[PDB]
Amino acid sequence: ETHINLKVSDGSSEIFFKIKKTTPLRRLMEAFAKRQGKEMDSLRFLYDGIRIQADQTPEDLDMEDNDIIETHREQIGGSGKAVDYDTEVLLGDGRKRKIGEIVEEAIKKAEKEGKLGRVDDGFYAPINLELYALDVRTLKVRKVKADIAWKRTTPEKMLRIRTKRGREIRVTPTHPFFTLEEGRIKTKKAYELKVGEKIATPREEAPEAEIFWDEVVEIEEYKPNNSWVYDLQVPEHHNFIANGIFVHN
Repeated sequence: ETHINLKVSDGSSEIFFKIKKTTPLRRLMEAFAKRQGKEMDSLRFLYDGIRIQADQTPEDLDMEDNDIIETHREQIGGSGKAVDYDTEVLLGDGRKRKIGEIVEEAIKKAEKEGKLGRVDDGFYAPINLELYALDVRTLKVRKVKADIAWKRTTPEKMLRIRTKRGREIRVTPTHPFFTLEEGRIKTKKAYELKVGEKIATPREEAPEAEIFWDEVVEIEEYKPNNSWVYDLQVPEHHNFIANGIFVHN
């Protein structure tokens, strides 16, 4: 047998193509893209781990049949609350760990088991992580638990925010923070923040610590290159301490 039929899937959408092993896959993915209603480079085609490039064939990537090419949507419109891989999450035991390591670990543990979740723009995985977060009614630092780890495609632009105190985080343009208007603590999306506006941080990264309202001094829009962004979902309080800042889900 020479010709090979792969299943191309965005998690939801699955289309079966059969092509011969010498064919470049340029038009397989161009066809799938048009079937999805978008042009080819708003999508990401992945075999096992590494991302394909258009001018490759089945044999040079060691293909089999019923093999799958997973596609991930490039976010147009931001809309995907998440943060940079290196964002240091503050664990419930006091230590700090980059959220990307946390999420990738959770993802391969979910994959070795049978509960890795897939969405068109990435993956999620069950987790049970004790974090430090802001108590939305006590307004002091508390312990919480995250149940879902999230790994999504990088948006077309991201925002790096740095505060007068010297805290700095790289987040998607929609990622919300805590603000204070008239005595209201509200949440504001990142792109809504203005230079000089104060966002909530922990005064110390210790339990029962109160809020330090930190003046935002730098807001930088930039084209990223990191390929994946990450987040943690924490029920009830919907936030956690990352890079010394209260980041809201």
